[PDB]
Amino acid sequence: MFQPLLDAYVESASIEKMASKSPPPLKIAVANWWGDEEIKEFKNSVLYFILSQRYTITLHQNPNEFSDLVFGNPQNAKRVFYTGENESPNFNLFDYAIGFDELDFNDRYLRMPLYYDRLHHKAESVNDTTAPYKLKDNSLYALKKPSHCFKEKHPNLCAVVNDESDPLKRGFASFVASNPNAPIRNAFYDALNSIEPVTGGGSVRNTLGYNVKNKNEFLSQYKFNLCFENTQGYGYVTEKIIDAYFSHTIPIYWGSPSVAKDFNPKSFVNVHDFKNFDEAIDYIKYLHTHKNAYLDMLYENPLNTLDGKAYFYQNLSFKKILAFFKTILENDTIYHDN
Amino acid sequence: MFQPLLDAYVESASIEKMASKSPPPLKIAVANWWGDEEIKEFKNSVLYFILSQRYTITLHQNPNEFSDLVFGNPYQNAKRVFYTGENESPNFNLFDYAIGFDELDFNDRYLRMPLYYDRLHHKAESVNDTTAPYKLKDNSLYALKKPSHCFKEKHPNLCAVVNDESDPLKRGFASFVASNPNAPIRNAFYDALNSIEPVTGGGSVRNTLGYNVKNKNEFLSQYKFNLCFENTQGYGYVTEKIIDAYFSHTIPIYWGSPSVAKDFNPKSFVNVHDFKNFDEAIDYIKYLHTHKNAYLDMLYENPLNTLDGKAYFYQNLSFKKILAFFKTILENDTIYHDNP
Ligand SMILES: Nc1nc2c(ncn2[C@@H]2O[C@H](COP(=O)(O)OP(=O)(O)O)[C@@H](O)[C@H]2O)c(=O)[nH]1
Ligand SMILES: Nc1nc2c(ncn2[C@@H]2O[C@H](COP(=O)(O)OP(=O)(O)O)[C@@H](O)[C@H]2O)c(=O)[nH]1
Repeated sequence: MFQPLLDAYVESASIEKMASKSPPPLKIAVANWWGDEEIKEFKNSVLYFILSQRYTITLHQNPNEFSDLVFGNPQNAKRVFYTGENESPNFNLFDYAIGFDELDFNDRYLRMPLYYDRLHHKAESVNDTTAPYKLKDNSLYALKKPSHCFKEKHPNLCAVVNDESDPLKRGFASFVASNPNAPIRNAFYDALNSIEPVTGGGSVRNTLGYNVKNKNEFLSQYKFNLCFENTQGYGYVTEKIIDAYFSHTIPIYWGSPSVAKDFNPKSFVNVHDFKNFDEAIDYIKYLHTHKNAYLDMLYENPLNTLDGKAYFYQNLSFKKILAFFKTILENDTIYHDN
Repeated sequence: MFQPLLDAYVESASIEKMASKSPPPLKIAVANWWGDEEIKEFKNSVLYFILSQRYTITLHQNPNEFSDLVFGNPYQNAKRVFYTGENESPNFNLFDYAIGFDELDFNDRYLRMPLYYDRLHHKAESVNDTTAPYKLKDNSLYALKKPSHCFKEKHPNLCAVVNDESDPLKRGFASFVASNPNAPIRNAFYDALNSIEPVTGGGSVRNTLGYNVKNKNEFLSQYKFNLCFENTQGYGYVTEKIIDAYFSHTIPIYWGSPSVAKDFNPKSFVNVHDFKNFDEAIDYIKYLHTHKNAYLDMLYENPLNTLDGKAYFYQNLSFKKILAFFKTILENDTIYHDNP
């Protein structure tokens, strides 16, 4: 059930109106080592989107220009590490870091997992008069003019979410991957598949004869999505689980062993809860054969709830991110090695 | 006043006596380049001392041998522990666990054990001496070994001043002992202070004696203050330097970790970090040097902060905390380091 997750995401993007104030100029340098696609990804990231709400940003790649912040990956400006990879920050080289790790380094570190950036993208994609997911009226993501292509590009997804189709009436499980360098994921696919065919839409263990173009639509045509990170890391939860929720399919998840902190464990199969893959496949078989249990899981809120409110772990929100950067900007300390 | 610091350190070293000499084996891999001298030094470090209280330690320097832990900061897939004397944060991609100076919490993966604690271990050992002016509680751990008798002979001036046989006011102004020249802020501050009041240099940097002092602690005891600067700034980076000051019965003029007040009672030393510039700090040093009362108030303060009268090490650093950290490491089978 993606709608409640979207609802919470939208709330988490709520910030105070500053009418009398005007977004001051903020100059951000990105390291030269950064290639063009990496610069375009950063400009399109939720982090950039959030900061553009409070600052008039100029992004550039000139080391001779004095900047407010400099973003990199492994000068006397404040350096900020930000990556999508399963890589812990080097604090000798970077003054501040944004990542997935479950670590507390006071003002020097902020946890903002890639799933939050994937939610940003889903939210914008749903500002469409034909989308099956609703954005609260007049909220930030409802501000831009909507598109009208959603239903056309995701027919089966709209249909199942729109209750015009039966969720039980679908294929077994999808697997979309093109990075082959992930043994555990490759081996769980082989395992599961030898018990029930699993459909492959990416370069890896491909079964279609081509590589799916719309992962979203493709996942909506199956009851489950084999949802493995490329490696294990505590707190390392990427876009993958978000793609499963959004596509209205049960995620069979592996990657971050602490993923239950981030998402409602009743809403997905957590392979980390089992002692071996066999026991996990035993639970996956059960769900596929017990319609109630299957539907119960598919209708759970993807988020955990506390004090009557669904919540993102450690209250990840636009305000948390903005406060983290306001503290960086106001502090003159340079922590990196010189 | 080193005595109360030594008293807290000794209590922090209190743990239960191992039941009947059946200490399980612990194999630790260390630097392959280490010679017998670095090995000797390691076998005498506080971490080794603490672990030897609960394990029978074997050190490994052969790369083709299995170990329970792989230490240091030079065995890709072993249980790796980062530990360095440098002002360097851990690479948690490469190391499963780390011990350092950073004020960071990474749950079971990180423990803060500043070098100052290891320096205290060495001072404690050196005062298990029948001629020392500092006392180790009876029958406690550092008093269990046989005591030496050379302390006073090597630290006459130090013993005199601590033994109340010398006047602390009747001493030179300030000592500076450094041989690592690559320390801008430090070298410059000496120049700043020396230009107002001569500072005696005992190391290779800004040396004024004509030779390098052999016993740092005896030398520092002959001056009212000790210019005690770290080589670089780092939050939590407090090394053996400030301990050497306390031990020498002289007031540390400190700069290094901006948060040093968490570790030590700020009424016991001059925290250069508390001033917007160096002039202001030397103006405060100038004042202490010329107001006997304020000077003696500072020299007599407990080096440690206290809570409800009880002195404490910041975050309760202790042999128990360190042993618990290692017991968790040893019993946890999760591999955290990048697994190729
Ligand atoms: N539409 C589509 N998406 C894909 C394909 N292959 C992988 N993806 C998705 O793109 C993202 C990157 O997956 P991948 O390339 O395997 O690198 P990974 O992040 O290391 O697993 C994941 O969310 C995949 O599900 C494909 O062939 N088509
Ligand atoms: N006895 C003695 N101690 C020294 C001498 N030079 C430095 N030290 C001490 O050795 C330690 C390291 O000093 P140093 O070589 O400058 O490396 P640093 O850690 O960067 O300051 C400090 O505690 C110094 O005070 C010296 O010439 N004689």
